[PDB]
Amino acid sequence: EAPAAVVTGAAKRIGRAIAVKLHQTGYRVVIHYHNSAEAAVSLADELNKERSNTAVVCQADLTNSNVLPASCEEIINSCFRAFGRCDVLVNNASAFYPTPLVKTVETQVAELIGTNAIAPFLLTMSFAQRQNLSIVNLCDAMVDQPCMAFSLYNMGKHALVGLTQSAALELAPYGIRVNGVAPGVSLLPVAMGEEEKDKWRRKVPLGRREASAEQIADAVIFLVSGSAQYITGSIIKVDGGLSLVHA
Amino acid sequence: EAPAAVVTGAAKRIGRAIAVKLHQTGYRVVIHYHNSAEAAVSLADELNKERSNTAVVCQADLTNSNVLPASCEEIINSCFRAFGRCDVLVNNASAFYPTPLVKTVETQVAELIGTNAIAPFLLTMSFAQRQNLSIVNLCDAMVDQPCMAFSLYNMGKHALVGLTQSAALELAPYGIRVNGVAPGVSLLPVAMGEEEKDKWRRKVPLGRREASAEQIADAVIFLVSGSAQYITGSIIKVDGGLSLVHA
Amino acid sequence: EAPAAVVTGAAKRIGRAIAVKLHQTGYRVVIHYHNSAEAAVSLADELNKERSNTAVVCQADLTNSNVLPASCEEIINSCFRAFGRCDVLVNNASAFYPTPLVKTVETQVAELIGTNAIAPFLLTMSFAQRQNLSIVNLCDAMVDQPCMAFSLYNMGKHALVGLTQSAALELAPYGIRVNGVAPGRRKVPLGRREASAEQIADAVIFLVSGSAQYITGSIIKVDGGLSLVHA
Amino acid sequence: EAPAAVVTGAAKRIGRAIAVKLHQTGYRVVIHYHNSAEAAVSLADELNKERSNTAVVCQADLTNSNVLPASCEEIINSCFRAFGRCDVLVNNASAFYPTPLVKTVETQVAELIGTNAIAPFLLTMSFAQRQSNLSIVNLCDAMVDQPCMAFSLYNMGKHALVGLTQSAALELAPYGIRVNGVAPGVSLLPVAMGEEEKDKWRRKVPLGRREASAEQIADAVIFLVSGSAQYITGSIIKVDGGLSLVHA
Ligand SMILES: NC(=O)c1ccc[n+]([C@@H]2O[C@H](COP(=O)([O-])OP(=O)(O)OC[C@H]3O[C@@H](n4cnc5c(N)ncnc54)[C@H](OP(=O)(O)O)[C@@H]3O)[C@@H](O)[C@H]2O)c1
Ligand SMILES: NC(=O)c1ccc[n+]([C@@H]2O[C@H](COP(=O)([O-])OP(=O)(O)OC[C@H]3O[C@@H](n4cnc5c(N)ncnc54)[C@H](OP(=O)(O)O)[C@@H]3O)[C@@H](O)[C@H]2O)c1
Ligand SMILES: NC(=O)c1ccc[n+]([C@@H]2O[C@H](COP(=O)([O-])OP(=O)(O)OC[C@H]3O[C@@H](n4cnc5c(N)ncnc54)[C@H](OP(=O)(O)O)[C@@H]3O)[C@@H](O)[C@H]2O)c1
Ligand SMILES: NC(=O)c1ccc[n+]([C@@H]2O[C@H](COP(=O)([O-])OP(=O)(O)OC[C@H]3O[C@@H](n4cnc5c(N)ncnc54)[C@H](OP(=O)(O)O)[C@@H]3O)[C@@H](O)[C@H]2O)c1
Ligand SMILES: CCN(Cc1cnc2nc(N)nc(N)c2n1)c1ccc(C(=O)N2CCC(C(=O)OC)CC2)cc1
Ligand SMILES: CCN(Cc1cnc2nc(N)nc(N)c2n1)c1ccc(C(=O)N2CCC(C(=O)OC)CC2)cc1
Ligand SMILES: CCN(Cc1cnc2nc(N)nc(N)c2n1)c1ccc(C(=O)N2CCC(C(=O)OC)CC2)cc1
Repeated sequence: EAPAAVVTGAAKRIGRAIAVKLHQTGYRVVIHYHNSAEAAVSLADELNKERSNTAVVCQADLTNSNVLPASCEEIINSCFRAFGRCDVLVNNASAFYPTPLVKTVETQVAELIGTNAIAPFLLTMSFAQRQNLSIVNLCDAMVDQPCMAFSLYNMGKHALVGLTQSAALELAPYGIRVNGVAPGVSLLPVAMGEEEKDKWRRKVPLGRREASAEQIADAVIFLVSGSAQYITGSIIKVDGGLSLVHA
Repeated sequence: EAPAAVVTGAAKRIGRAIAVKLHQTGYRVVIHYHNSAEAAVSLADELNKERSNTAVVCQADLTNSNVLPASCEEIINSCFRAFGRCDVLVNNASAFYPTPLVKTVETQVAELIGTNAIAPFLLTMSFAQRQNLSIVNLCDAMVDQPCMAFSLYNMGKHALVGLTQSAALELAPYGIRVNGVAPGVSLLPVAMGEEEKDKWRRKVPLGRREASAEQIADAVIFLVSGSAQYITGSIIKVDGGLSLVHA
Repeated sequence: EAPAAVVTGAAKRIGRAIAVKLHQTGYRVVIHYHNSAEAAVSLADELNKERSNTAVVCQADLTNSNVLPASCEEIINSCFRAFGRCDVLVNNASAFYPTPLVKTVETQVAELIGTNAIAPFLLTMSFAQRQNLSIVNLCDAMVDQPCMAFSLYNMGKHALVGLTQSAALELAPYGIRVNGVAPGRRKVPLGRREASAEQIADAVIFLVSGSAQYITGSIIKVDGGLSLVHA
Repeated sequence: EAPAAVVTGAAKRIGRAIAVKLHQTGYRVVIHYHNSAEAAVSLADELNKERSNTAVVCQADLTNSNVLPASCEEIINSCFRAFGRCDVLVNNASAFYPTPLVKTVETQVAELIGTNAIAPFLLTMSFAQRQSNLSIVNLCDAMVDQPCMAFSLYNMGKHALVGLTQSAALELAPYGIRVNGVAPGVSLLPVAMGEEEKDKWRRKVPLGRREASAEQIADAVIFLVSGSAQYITGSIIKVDGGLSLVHA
């Protein structure tokens, strides 16, 4: 039968493009979402119009809490419930906002570290326990040149590098590859003004523009494919050279 | 007036050696501890015998929880109440145990991520808000070749790298330097069989032995000294070459 | 119509697999060789039997010397002469042997540093000067956990990382991407699967493709996880 | 007996600061130089005035060539000839200039790769062969992974130096020889650089918006050669004021 994939935070933007490209490649998809119900349902409808019974939505908050393990188990279970298998997990969902050193701080910890690291970890556990299997984590090419006042976000993304490597090592004997894709400047925030978007675009050596969502998705497609079957623990930057540019 | 330092997890082993060396260098010290009250008090009494009114203890659990921010604020406050200033923070305390992918898992997250990452972040916040100022984080030289089945621990230590770098950037305008010291094999568990300890020792190129706690402390002393005044965001491996050895 | 690629050290092993996959993808290829003329020509014969006049060979010593810049210019020129264009350069040729700290040492420098770093640099210059363009450098997944007594080899592979990054930055305004593929059994995490030259070639094919159009300065490890395994 | 150190490119700037601080710490020093004879002799004179017979000069070109191994052997031999021992080697000397991808190029290779990588390698060989607190410190570059535009050969050389530092740390560990690096970001700007251009670089540095002094770089070298670094080998300490953490 057709393989199946879970994509977190798949209603919009990069996650949406990943889900679309996996579906185009022949995967059945679980479209996870948190608040964006209308967009998730609209995407599932579009994919099911192309091939019936190949897309479902699954709602969950990925903030850390004592119920997060159950929520993550339920996302994986939702893929088995719909499709009878779960071949690929893409950890894409992510909270992102500044947390200056100088919502409560514990809520910020729960959101930023939960979505970017703890939920990927718990999803990884549940994915492995429930079993070309692979996991792709959406990292950040700027993790070692971080944005000012984004400590908790950056901590979460560093933790995700650690998970990628640790899980690659530990899950290799189960035939599960674990890799990352690290955007630099990709889709800018909807709320960001044009001037500020252009400041970011002008930093990029290759073309002075952000990555499209489809360009990020292309790297995910490579990593889950048969053409990457000896690749595990690798993080592919898709950053147009941004990370190589000094201050 | 003598400077003052907070050392977390200072009752035993590496933290104890760091507290002793800072004291020998002329610092007054807050000896933070969790369970090791007798050893913390013994150390304080030894240091106060050497010079009166130069050491106090401060008990706190550094597991993540709703109350962790207040606990971390209180640790920094204890230094100001005892000594009128807080010049140095050493984030040494750390939980360390395996968490296989295949205590509840959320307790393990709270302990491993809390001690290794969130508490350092909150302590950093409190240290900075309350202001040769510097912070030293105890990292891990093997963070990119992790031990099998230690994913949460490894995630925590990766997050600590991210904190070290983010905080170095953000706190530089306030004159606060933020660095790390990354042991490889240092003090092994007393209960570990010598035959297992020897397997670790023989991996180390430089002398086929573990680092003493004092050798780790020496790097901390350098980083807080005037001889490191331009150094921020650096993580110094103290590993005898271990991290350079392939499988 | 068809794009063209230069692959150094293409007669055998990884370079051969790369040349074959590029050719199967629709590239015309220059098969560079130093000593392996028979094997280079045998490969060209195989590829030309599939599509006439789509593979040529080019001899060059990639050891550093006074004549290396001209030799590297000729490799690139051979692609333009045969095919009228040069879209892809794969810096695959490599020398590999120990050089203990405790052939003359300067011959070892010329071979190890010259083949592994200087020739890639000179080829990069000549490729860029003559202009979906890209360069792929064959790196080492274990560059920061080096083999004992391989100092000069390791130094050259480090230099190649620096070239990859420097050239990605400098050549971005010309639309030339520059990336790397870093190859690495009971110790290999993915050791259930045998390592193959084809797996390395698959990563090269990805990097030269339109599916990697935003990727530059990236080095993809294809090592079964080996670089993650501690001592 | 006082230990002895070789510092390459020690007539001026960071190399002189390292030689001075090693001498202040009690080392006898070989001040290697290439073209800066007056400055090298002036320094040796100052150091010998402080303590007689504790400094000598040694001239050598560190460009790669078929004689470079003999030259490097001779630099180490000069330390033994003067002082009867050689405890520390500091690889500081460095050619630095752009080599755009779009002097002959082979001369540029010989100079940039010779000074920054091959000479350190040969000096490391000779130091180990001629043999307690023995160590080597290589002067690296904190910006090695965010390189300056049009500096590919220089950057290749500095990358190679990282590889040497790591390879030599592993291989020489059994002999009790530690091998480490110090990686400046912005330290002393070129003498010929205009003030406005210097300020462009200074303004990038998070910690103080200023370059590292030569002494600040030397402080890290002194730590690495000291007993306080006895378990440290294969480490490269950035001394960069946070520069390498700053995004585009
Ligand atoms: N865009 C870039 O330039 C860029 C740069 C570097 C790295 N990345 C990484 O690439 C990935 C995709 O980036 P993006 O910009 O497309 O992401 P995004 O739009 O900021 O976030 C993706 C989705 O994450 C979900 N999410 C946020 N908080 C959540 C929570 N508490 N629980 C569950 N889901 C939650 C949201 O789902 P709902 O909308 O359904 O609520 C959101 O649509 C992220 O991991 C990001 O860190 C992106
Ligand atoms: N030893 C090594 O070989 C090695 C290797 C790599 C890195 N490191 C790092 O170097 C540092 C020191 O290592 P070590 O071996 O000396 O550490 P350790 O003995 O394992 O732990 C140090 C102290 O951490 C405190 N701690 C643990 N859980 C805590 C909690 N929930 N709340 C508050 N404090 C807690 C404990 O204090 P109480 O005893 O008072 O309860 C303990 O004594 C650590 O950061 C470690 O990760 C060490
Ligand atoms: N094999 C591995 O496991 C591995 C691991 C890490 C990295 N790599 C890298 O992957 C690439 C290919 O590996 P490989 O094992 O296939 O390489 P290889 O067979 O060791 O060498 C490939 C070719 O390089 C050419 N070559 C060697 N010295 C030369 C010189 N002085 N001038 C010109 N050409 C010269 C030879 O061509 P002729 O035969 O025509 O003379 C040789 O066939 C290399 O860059 C290597 O460093 C491989
Ligand atoms: N300054 C910075 O901001 C900075 C930044 C990053 C890294 N670093 C590194 O730190 C070290 C010291 O920097 P610096 O600015 O003080 O260096 P520098 O002044 O540029 O050069 C130091 C010395 O190198 C010697 N040298 C150059 N070419 C030579 C050759 N062919 N043979 C022998 N010696 C040669 C010169 O000796 P003579 O004068 O006797 O001819 C020169 O005085 C260098 O390794 C450098 O790459 C410095
Ligand atoms: C170049 C990278 N990028 C694009 C971007 C856009 N969306 C993103 N989403 C997630 N989850 N993760 C990311 N890394 C991400 N990145 C960026 C980089 C920086 C910014 C920025 O300055 N701010 C500041 C104010 C915003 C806010 O919510 O304040 C409450 C947070 C965003 C915005 C976007
Ligand atoms: C070589 C590094 N090292 C020494 C060590 C010893 N203590 C440590 N403490 C902290 N907080 N962090 C560390 N990295 C650390 N490391 C090691 C390395 C590995 C081990 C090990 O096999 N186990 C398995 C069983 C142990 C247990 O019973 O719980 C305490 C958990 C640790 C023990 C010590
Ligand atoms: C911020 C680091 N820095 C200071 C500096 C100053 N001197 C240095 N010397 C050596 N050997 N190595 C270094 N890395 C070094 N760095 C820099 C960084 C960049 C530059 C620069 O734009 N140029 C361009 C013009 C110069 C020239 O054409 O000489 C012929 C080459 C150097 C100058 C100095």
